[PDB]
Amino acid sequence: KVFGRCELAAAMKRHGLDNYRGYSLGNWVCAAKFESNFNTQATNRNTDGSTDYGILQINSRWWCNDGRTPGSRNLCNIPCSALLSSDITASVNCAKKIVSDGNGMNAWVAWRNRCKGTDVQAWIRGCRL
Ligand code: NA
Repeated sequence: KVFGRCELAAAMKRHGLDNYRGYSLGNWVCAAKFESNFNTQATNRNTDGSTDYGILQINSRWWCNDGRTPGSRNLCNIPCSALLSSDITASVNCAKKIVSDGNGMNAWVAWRNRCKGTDVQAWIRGCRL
């Protein structure tokens, strides 16, 4: 499923992400924009055998199990296929676990490079939240 920007903003707010661990809602929408272009089916297969899954491109080396990544952990304790759903709930719950560590949203390189330090509120501007 390909969310609209404002549709995803509303859904992330309803899933409790506004100011979660200090990151305002627009951070999360911006991260989804540059990780997956709001596509819950997005995948990115890396040549180390790991894969990034879903709207927030959550990687199978650390966070989810896909059974195809050697030496991997499953720290969100979920199958990676749960990250491909039209319901963003599993991606959001794993995202909350990832962002609660020392590096915060720096775990998302796209967020680090295209969002951090910018006026991220622009990503929720005009959305009737
Ligand atoms: Na894994």
